[PDB]
Amino acid sequence: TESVKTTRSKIKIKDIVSDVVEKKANAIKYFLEGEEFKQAIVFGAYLSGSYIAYSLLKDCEEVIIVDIQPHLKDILFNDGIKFMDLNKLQLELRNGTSINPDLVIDLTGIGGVSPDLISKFNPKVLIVEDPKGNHDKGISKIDNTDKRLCVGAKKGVLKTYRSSKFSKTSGTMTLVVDIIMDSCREINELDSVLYTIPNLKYFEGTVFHEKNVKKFLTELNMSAITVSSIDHVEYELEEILSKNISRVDSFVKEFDKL
Amino acid sequence: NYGITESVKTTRSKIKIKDIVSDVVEKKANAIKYFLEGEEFKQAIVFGAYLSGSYIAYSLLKDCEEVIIVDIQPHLKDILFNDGIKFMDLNKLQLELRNGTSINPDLVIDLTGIGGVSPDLISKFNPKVLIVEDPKGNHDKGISKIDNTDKRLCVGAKKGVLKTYRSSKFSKTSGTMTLVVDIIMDSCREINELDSVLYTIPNLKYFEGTVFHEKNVKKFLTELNMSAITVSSIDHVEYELEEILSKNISRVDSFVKEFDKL
Amino acid sequence: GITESVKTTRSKIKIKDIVSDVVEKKANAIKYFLEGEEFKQAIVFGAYLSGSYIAYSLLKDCEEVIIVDIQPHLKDILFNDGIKFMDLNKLQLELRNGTSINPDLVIDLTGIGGVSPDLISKFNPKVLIVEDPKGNHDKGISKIDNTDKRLCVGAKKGVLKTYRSSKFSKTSGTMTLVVDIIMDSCREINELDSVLYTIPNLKYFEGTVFHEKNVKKFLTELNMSAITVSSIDHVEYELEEILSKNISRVDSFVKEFDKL
Amino acid sequence: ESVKTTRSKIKIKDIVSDVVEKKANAIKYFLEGEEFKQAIVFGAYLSGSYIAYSLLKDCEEVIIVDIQPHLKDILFNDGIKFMDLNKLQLELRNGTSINPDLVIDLTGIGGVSPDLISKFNPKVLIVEDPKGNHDKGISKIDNTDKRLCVGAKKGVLKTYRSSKFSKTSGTMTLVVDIIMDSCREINELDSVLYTIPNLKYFEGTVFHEKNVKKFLTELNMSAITVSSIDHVEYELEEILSKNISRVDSFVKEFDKLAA
Ligand SMILES: Nc1ncnc2c1ncn2[C@@H]1O[C@H](CSCC[C@H](N)C(=O)O)[C@@H](O)[C@H]1O
Ligand SMILES: Nc1ncnc2c1ncn2[C@@H]1O[C@H](CSCC[C@H](N)C(=O)O)[C@@H](O)[C@H]1O
Ligand SMILES: Nc1ncnc2c1ncn2[C@@H]1O[C@H](CSCC[C@H](N)C(=O)O)[C@@H](O)[C@H]1O
Ligand SMILES: Nc1ncnc2c1ncn2[C@@H]1O[C@H](CSCC[C@H](N)C(=O)O)[C@@H](O)[C@H]1O
Ligand code: NA
Repeated sequence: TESVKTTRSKIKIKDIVSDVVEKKANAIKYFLEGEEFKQAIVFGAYLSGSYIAYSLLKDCEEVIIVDIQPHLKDILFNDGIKFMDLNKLQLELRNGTSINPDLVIDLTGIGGVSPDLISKFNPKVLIVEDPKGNHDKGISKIDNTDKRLCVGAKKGVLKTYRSSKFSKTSGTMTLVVDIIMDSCREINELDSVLYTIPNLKYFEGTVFHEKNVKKFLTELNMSAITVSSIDHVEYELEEILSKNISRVDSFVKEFDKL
Repeated sequence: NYGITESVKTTRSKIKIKDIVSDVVEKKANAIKYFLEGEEFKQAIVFGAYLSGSYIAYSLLKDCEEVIIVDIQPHLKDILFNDGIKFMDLNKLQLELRNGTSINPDLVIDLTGIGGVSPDLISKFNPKVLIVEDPKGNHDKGISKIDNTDKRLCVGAKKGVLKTYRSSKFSKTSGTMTLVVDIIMDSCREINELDSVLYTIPNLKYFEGTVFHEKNVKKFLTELNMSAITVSSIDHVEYELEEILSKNISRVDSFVKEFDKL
Repeated sequence: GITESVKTTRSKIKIKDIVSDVVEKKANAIKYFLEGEEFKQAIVFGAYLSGSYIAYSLLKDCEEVIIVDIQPHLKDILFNDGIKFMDLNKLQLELRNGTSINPDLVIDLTGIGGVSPDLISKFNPKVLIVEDPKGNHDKGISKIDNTDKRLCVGAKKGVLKTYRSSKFSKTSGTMTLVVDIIMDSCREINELDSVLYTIPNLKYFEGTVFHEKNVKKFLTELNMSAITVSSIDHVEYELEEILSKNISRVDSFVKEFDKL
Repeated sequence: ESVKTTRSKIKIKDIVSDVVEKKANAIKYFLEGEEFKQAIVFGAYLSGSYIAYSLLKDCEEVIIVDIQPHLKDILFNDGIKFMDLNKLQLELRNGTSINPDLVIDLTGIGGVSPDLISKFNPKVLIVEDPKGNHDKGISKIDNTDKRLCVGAKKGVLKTYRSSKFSKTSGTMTLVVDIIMDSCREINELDSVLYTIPNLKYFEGTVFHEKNVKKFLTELNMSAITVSSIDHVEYELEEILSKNISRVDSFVKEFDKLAA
C-alpha cells in the first residue's frame, strides 16, 4: 500500500565487490613501490584476480592469469591479460623457457596452489594472499599460507579484514556478504523499518557449478538491500552500507627473510 | 556438494523457504481455530489474501458454509489453492454491501495490516465474531503511530486480536514474510559462528516485488521452493544447519487475544 | 590507562541519569492519561523503582498520595515527606477493619508476582492503572503475567506500557530498561575504531535494595558513569551520542482499556 | 509462580584463571621442555603473575619486571623475584647479574621498547601480540614486530576467541568480552527477565588506586546475575563455559634464519 515505502539501496552488490577488489589491488600496488616487472603470474582469476591482473598491466610487460578452471578466462575484461589454465602452465614450465616470472601473486586461498608449484619459480617478488580472516580453528588448520611463501627476494602476505567487525575469511565474496549482512542487521533497527531484505544467493554456484560468468556478473548488478519502512530511510541506508564498506582494510605485510 | 575446490564443502539446507512460510501460516490458522472454539458460521469474510490469508480461508471451510476472501488486488485470486473459497475484489464487496443483500457475515477476519481495511468498512458488518490481525511486532514508534488495529475492532459480539511473535527474538512486524526473513537472518548469524564455516548465505530477495509489482503469484511460489540457506565450510555442518533453523522456526508463537466487550 | 598511549574515558551520563529519564517517561505517561483529573486519595503499589517519583508526580493533583510496599524498609526510597508510606499488612488490615482507605486513583506498579487481583478487587476507584511488566514477547513471561486479571475495577482503566523502540527488552522494569540501554550502548561503542574495551558499570542492584536493604547505598551506586571506555583515540562524542540515542528510544504510554 | 534470581557459580576470577592458564600453556608448548638459567618476564598484570609462576619448573631463576613497583603485590609465589624497570635498567648498565636466556614481553600497547629488548641475547624471546581482531587504530600503535629483535628462537604469543570478535588479546578484555557475549545469549533464553554482568573499571583499581588486594576482591564475584521465571542454572554455566572454551592461545614461531 501507499502507507509503506519500499527502498532499494543505490549501492549494488557489484559496487561492494568493486570497492573490495580495488582495496586489494591498491594494497599490492603500494607494496610493489612502483617496481617494473617483465612477467607477472597471478594464480586465481575469481574474484579479485581479474582486476588485480588488470592493475599490473601498467608496470608489468606481460601479465598472465592462471586458473585451474578454463572457463574463468570469461572473467577477464582486458585482452592484454594472458590466460593460461593450470595444466598448460605446468606443461610450459617443464617443456619450455617462456615461464620465468619476476612477480608471482597467489590469490587461490584455501585448497589452492601448492607450495611445490610456487617453489619452481624464482621471482624478485612473491605475494601470497592470506585467506584467513578472524580466528577460526578449522580455517586456521587447513590454511598453509606460510608454506607457500617459499621463494622470492621480497615476500609479502596480502591480508584483508573488516575493521572492528567479524569475518571468517578475507575472500572478496565473504567480505561482501558480511558487509551486507551486518548492514541489514543495523538497518532493521532504524525507526519505522518493517523489514530488511538482503539480495543474496549462492553466487559462487553460478560461477563454478553452472560455469556461467555472464550470469554471475548480471546477478551482481542489483541493489544490495531492499527495505520496507514507514519513513524515508535513503540517507540512513547509504550511511550504514557505506560505513560497512569503509571498514574493509587491505594491506600487504612484508615477510622479512634475511 | 563442493565449492571452488574439494577442500571446501557447500551445504544447502533441507528446509526450504516455503517450509518456513508453511509453519508460520499454520500457526496463525491454528491460533484462529483455537479462538473460534469450534463455532459454526454461515458466511465468513477474510480480508487480505497474501500471505497467510489463503491458508486461513482454506482452514475455515470445515466450519463455515461460505468462505469469501476479499482483496484490493484482483490478481491475488491466483494465491488461492481451493476452488471452495470465493474471491471478491474490494470494489465488488463494497458495491454488493451498499447495493445488495448477499453480504452479511457472521465471521469477519481482517489480515490486511498496515494501511489496510478501514474501520469504516468494518463498521458496516454485524458479525458474531470479529478477528483483526495486529501487524505490530516488537515496539517501534513509527509503526505504532500508523497502526490502527484498536480502531478496527469496532463490531462483533466476540472480538479478538491475532498476534504473532518470535519468543525471545526481535521482529518489527507479525507479517508472515517478515517473520520468515527474520528466522533465516537470525539462523545465518548463528550458523556463521560454527567452527570451519567460511560464509553463510540466506537465499532472499524482495518477494513482495514478485507478488505486487510483477503480479506473478506463480513465480513467487517458485521462488519459495528453494533452500533457505547455503553454507560454505571446511567441516560437515548439516546437523547444525537444520537444528538452528528448526529452533528459530519453533520460537514463532501465534495467538488470538480476546478483546473484552458487552 | 595502564600507559599514556591509551585513554580511559568515563561517560558523562551516569546510571542515575538513565534511571531518571525512564521514571520521568513513566510518570509523564500516567500524567497524560489522567488528563488533569483531581483525586482525593491515590494509592500506588510498589515503591521501587519508578514508584517513588510517580507518587511524587501525583502530589500536584491528588490530596493524599499513599505508597504501599510489601517491604517496610522501602519507605527510605521516598524523597518527599508529603507521600504517606504504608506497608502491605497495614493496608490489608485497614481495608477489612477501617474506613480510611477508599482510593479514587489506584496504580499498581508491582509487576510479576506482585499485587493480587483479589486485593485490587476491594477498591472502587474512578481510575485504575496497572503497569504491564511485559516487554517483548517471551512465552514463559506471558504465562506468569496476570496484568489483564488485575484490571478488574475502575470507571476508567489503563495499562502502563514501556518499551525501547526498535530494540529488544524482556520487561518494562525501570532497572532492566536501564541495564539494556547500557548493554546495547556497550556493544556499539566497542565497534568504534581504536576502542580496546568497553565496560558497563553494572552490578546486582536488587541485591543492595532488597537483600542488603540499603537504599542510600543503592542511590550511591547509581551515582557513577554508565560506561568506561579504553581507547587509543578520543571517543567522548560517540560515547555520549550512542548512550543518548539508546535512552531516547524509551517510549512509555498508558493504553486505555475500553469498558462501556 | 515465582521470579528466581540466579548468580553464576563461575566467578570473574575463574574466567581470568582460565585465560591466563591458556596463555601459560601456549608458552609451555612453545618452549618444548627447554630448561633456562634465567627468565625475565616484562609485565606483571594480568597474566604475567601466573606465567612467571609457570616458568618456575624449568627456569632456575624467574624475574618479573614492571614499571609500577606496587605490582609486586600481584605475585603469589615468593620464588619469583620482582624488579622495577629502573632497577633492571640500573643493573644492566652497572652489573653482570642480568643475562637472561629466556625473555618474555607481556607489556603490550605502549609497553617495553625494542631498544631495551635489544640489550638482551637470549636463547628464546617471546613477545605477546596485544592485537586481537582487526582495528586500524590499534594496528597503527602496535610495534610487536619491532620488539622481536633478539633471540635464537623467536615467538609471538597470540590469543583470540574462536568465531567471536575481540579488539585485543589482553586478559582483561577477553574476560569482559566473554561475559558480555554470555549475557547477550543468556538474555535470549526463554523466561529470562534480565541479565546483569558484574563489571567495573578493574584497571582503575590496579593502576590508579594502586590497590591489588581490592582488585583481587573485585574478581571474587559471580560473573553474571540472572532474573528468570524458570530454572536457568545449567544454561547459565553452559553459555559461560562455552564462551570461555572459545579462547585459543598459541605462540607462533617467528622464523629468522640469521638468528
Ligand atoms: N591450484 C590452482 N591453480 C590456479 N588456480 C586455482 C587453483 N586452485 C584454485 N584456483 C582458482 O583460484 C580461485 C580460488 S577463490 C579465491 C578468492 C580470492 N582470494 C578472492 O578473494 O576473491 C578460483 O578462481 C579457483 O578456480
Ligand atoms: N483495504 C483492503 N481490502 C482488502 N485487502 C487489502 C486492503 N488493503 C490491502 N489489502 C491486501 O491485504 C494484504 C496486505 S499484506 C498482509 C500480510 C498478512 N497479514 C500476513 O501476515 O501474511 C495484501 O494481500 C493486500 O493486497
Ligand atoms: N503484593 C505487593 N504489594 C505491594 N508491593 C509489592 C507487592 N509485591 C511486590 N511489591 C513491591 O513492588 C516492587 C516490585 S518491583 C517493580 C518495578 C517497577 N515496575 C519499575 O519498573 O521500577 C518492589 O518495590 C516490591 O517490594
Ligand atoms: N616498559 C615497561 N616495562 C615493564 N613493564 C611495563 C612497561 N610498560 C608497561 N608495563 C607493565 O606491563 C603491563 C601492561 S598490561 C599487559 C596486559 C597483559 N598482556 C595481559 O594480557 O594480561 C602492566 O603491568 C604495566 O605496568
Ligand atoms: Na595450518
